[PDB]
Amino acid sequence: ATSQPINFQVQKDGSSEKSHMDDYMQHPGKVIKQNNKYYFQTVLNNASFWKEYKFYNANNQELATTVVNDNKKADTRTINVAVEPGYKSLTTKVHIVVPQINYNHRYTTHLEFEKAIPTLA
Repeated sequence: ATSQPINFQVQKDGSSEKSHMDDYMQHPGKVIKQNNKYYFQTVLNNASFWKEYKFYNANNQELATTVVNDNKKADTRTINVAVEPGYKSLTTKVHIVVPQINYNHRYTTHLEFEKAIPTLA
């Protein structure tokens, strides 16, 4: 596999304002290529809060996600999101539930990469 870091920012639906969700993913992320498949690998923090997450490309196709590291002690989850070179953003739809703080909401957010997913190797 070949990999490199990638900067990204989660923005509110319909605005350039940073979404609160930006704080709940680790920065930077990573692009990895293995056997002709590319992934955006990202770490969800406070993983227990994330009841659902779905990622879509700019053609509104849902992208496969795979959990690769579930760190229960740290309450983080590392996932690989299937991408292709040239993707500039992902629509990221979440359902966040935190019963202890009376919180249960769905959000659509716009995850903007600093540059398009690169070709690697």
